[PDB]
Amino acid sequence: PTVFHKRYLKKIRDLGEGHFGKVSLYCYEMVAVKALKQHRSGWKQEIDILRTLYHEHIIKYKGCCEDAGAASLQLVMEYVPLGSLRDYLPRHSIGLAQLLLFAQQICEGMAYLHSQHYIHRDLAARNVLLDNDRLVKIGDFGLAKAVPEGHEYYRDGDSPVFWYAPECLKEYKFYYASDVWSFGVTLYELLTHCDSSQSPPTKFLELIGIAQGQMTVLRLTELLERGERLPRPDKCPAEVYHLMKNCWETEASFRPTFENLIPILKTVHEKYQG
Ligand SMILES: Cn1cc(Nc2nccc(N3C[C@H]4CC[C@@H](C3)N4C(=O)[C@@H]3CC3(F)F)n2)cn1
Repeated sequence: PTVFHKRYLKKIRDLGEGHFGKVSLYCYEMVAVKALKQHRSGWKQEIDILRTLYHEHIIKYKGCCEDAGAASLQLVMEYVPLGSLRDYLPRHSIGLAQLLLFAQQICEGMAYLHSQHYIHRDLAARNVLLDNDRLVKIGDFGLAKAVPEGHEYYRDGDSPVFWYAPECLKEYKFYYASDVWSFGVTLYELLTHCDSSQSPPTKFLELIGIAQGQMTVLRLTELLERGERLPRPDKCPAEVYHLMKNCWETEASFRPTFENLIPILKTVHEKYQG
C-alpha cells in the first residue's frame, strides 16, 4: 500500500530481467524495483499477489511508484544483498547441510504459496534469493497464477520448459504437483551448485541434441515419459537423489506435496547437519 515517489529514486544498477519485466537496484534505504517492459493485465495481478503474500521465505513487498515512462506502476521490493542462488552458488563453496536448509525453506515458502491457492510456474534457482547464509527467499512471481476455485489445475517460448512436468508440456495443465516437479529441478541445481555445464537446459539438450528443429519440447516430453531424468549430481547423497526422483514422478499424483516435503527435508537436514 505504501507509495514511493519516483523523485527520491536513484538507480544504482540493474539486477536482472526476464519474461515481462526488468529489476533494478535503487536508492531511496536500498530497494529493488521491478518494471513492466495482455502482459499489462497480468502485471496488475502480480503486484496485488505480492502485496498479499507475507512469509519469512517470500520477498517482501514495500510499495509502488509512478512509472511515468511506461503507463503503469513499478513494484518496489526489499533488496536481497547476496542475490540469487544461481548467482551465488557457483562462487561459494556451500555444504550439503546448508543446501538442504535452503531446500526446506523453499518448500516452506512454496507450501505457503499453495495454501494461498497460487501456483508459481517458474520455480528455479535463478528465482531464489539469499538474504544471509541461513535464510533464503522466493524472489519473483512473474508467472504466478491463482488456481480456479473449482479446479485442480491452471490452463509460450518464454516458458521454462526444462523445469516443467510432462503434463505441462503435453496437456498444458499446471497442477500444484507441477510446482513440485519444478522444485525437484531446483533441488538439482542447488546440489550441482548451479554449475552452467550441468544446468537443466545444458544437460537436457545433451540428451536431445540440437538438430531437432521445432521439436525440442516434443523430444523433451517423450524422454521424460521413457523415465529418463537428470543425472545424479556428484556428491549428492543417495536418499536425496531419490527425493529428487520422487518429485519427478511422471504420474503427478505420485508426487509429494510441499506439505509432505517439509517434514522430510527437516530430517535429512538435521542428519547431514552433523
Ligand atoms: C543480481 N543481484 C540481485 C540481487 N538481489 C535482488 N533483490 C531483490 C530482487 C532481485 N531480483 C533479481 C532477479 C531474481 C528474482 C527477481 C528479482 N529477478 C528477475 O530477474 C526478475 C525476472 C525479472 F527481471 F523481472 N534481486 C543482488 N544482486
